[PDB]
Amino acid sequence: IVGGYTCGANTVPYQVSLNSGYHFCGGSLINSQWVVSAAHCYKSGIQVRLGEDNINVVEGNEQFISASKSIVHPSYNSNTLNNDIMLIKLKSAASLNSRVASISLPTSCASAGTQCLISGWGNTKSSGTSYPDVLKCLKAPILSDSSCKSAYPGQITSNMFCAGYLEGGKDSCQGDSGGPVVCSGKLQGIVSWGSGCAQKNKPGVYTKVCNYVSWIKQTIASN
Ligand SMILES: NCCCc1ccccc1
Ligand SMILES: [Ca+2]
Repeated sequence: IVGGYTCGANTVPYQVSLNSGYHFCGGSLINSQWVVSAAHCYKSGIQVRLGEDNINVVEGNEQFISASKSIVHPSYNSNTLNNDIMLIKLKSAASLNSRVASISLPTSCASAGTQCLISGWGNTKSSGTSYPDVLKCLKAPILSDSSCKSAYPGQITSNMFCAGYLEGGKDSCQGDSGGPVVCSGKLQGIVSWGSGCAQKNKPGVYTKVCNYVSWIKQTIASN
């Protein structure tokens, strides 16, 4: 996250870190046994790390649970990033409390102008690199679909939205991938892609989760 603030330990209790020997992607807990992330975060051998603030320090609220199954969206296209969403089932159910808590799925798509919280452990610099060890947070509005299509000509599908600031300085970034965009207490987006980070007229692009709610519900009902 570029131009954000330190969230505070366990103040984003649905935030997960996907670890394969190192943090590589964020994610969101949607019930005690399922995580949703970006399909471009797909990998074999994922351990899901819950209750995290400092990812390099064991601080006492963590639950490390291995993944038993990953399901990438059946129409994921890695070239266009259309349908960049994946579900991960945990081997055992997480233990839920004020510090590890699931986030609700939306019943409605969020509108342009809605303020949201984006969070993750990704890079904090737009030019160059510095990875935080603690969770960073950013408040950003959902941008109108016309300004989103004007920033990314011929690349925005109906399964994507832009969020952020057309004049740059504040944005999600590498390592924030698969992490949450929560608006009014509902998961609305997944950190998906963008042209660099915090660049002028190149805002973050996010997978539009309200389009996927019935695929998520069906898939967790049968797996
Ligand atoms: N410009 C938006 C943030 C771009 C970023 C998100 C996810 C992965 C890599 C970069
Ligand atoms: Ca830790």
